[PDB]
Amino acid sequence: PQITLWKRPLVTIRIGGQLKEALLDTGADNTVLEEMNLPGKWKPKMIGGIGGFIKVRQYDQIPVEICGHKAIGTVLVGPTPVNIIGRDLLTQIGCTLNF
Amino acid sequence: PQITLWKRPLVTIRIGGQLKEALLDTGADNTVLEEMNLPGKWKPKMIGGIGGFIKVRQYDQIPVEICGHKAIGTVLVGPTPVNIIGRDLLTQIGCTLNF
Ligand SMILES: CC(C)CN(C[C@@H](O)[C@H](Cc1ccccc1)NC(=O)O[C@H]1CO[C@H]2OCC[C@H]21)S(=O)(=O)c1ccc(N)cc1
Repeated sequence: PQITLWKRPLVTIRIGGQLKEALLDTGADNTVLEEMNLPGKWKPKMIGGIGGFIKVRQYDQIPVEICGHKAIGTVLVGPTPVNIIGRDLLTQIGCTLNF
Repeated sequence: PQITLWKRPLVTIRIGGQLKEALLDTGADNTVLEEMNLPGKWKPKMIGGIGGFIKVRQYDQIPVEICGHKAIGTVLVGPTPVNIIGRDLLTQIGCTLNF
């Protein structure tokens, strides 16, 4: 699809049977999701945003379905203001900026 | 143009004859630029993301050129680590997300 930006680019994602709302975020290198349980091993990591650094749990090779499009990659889970889909997964689904 | 997300979507902008590199950022509601001393009046605001909030100044109607496309709007200015072009100005230059 083509998505204009007069509103926030919020889409429904599927991740582990759960349906969540997430923001398509071309400004994020990495996908970061709000607090949730995911299966498998994870590693403690840190990531920085506009306001400073946070602690996150890194889960590897997690599938997310983003508007019908499949992605599988590394996901970070921690105190983000909203679920954000970054460039890591936006590239997987074929996403570009056009003007 | 069509802009890939393999790398950070950095483009050249011009504001008051300052040429800067800025991020085309669909996750950002509003444009925020690195600290600079613009003329004119402003209001103080706070914006939040990963790590929490920072304090910024919102200036009134400034022309900004983004890859040769004219925009004009309020802009936020403060201690952001990167220049960020938000939806407020992405809509003005005809930017969409496509996949
Ligand atoms: C978290 C979003 C909902 C909002 N952010 C825009 C976002 O694109 C920032 C924009 C950004 C980009 C770089 C540095 C700081 C902020 N990205 C970001 O925090 O991504 C993080 C996850 O991947 C990592 O790669 C980039 C930083 C990490 S924000 O920077 O906090 C922000 C909030 C409000 C406005 N008006 C403008 C920007």
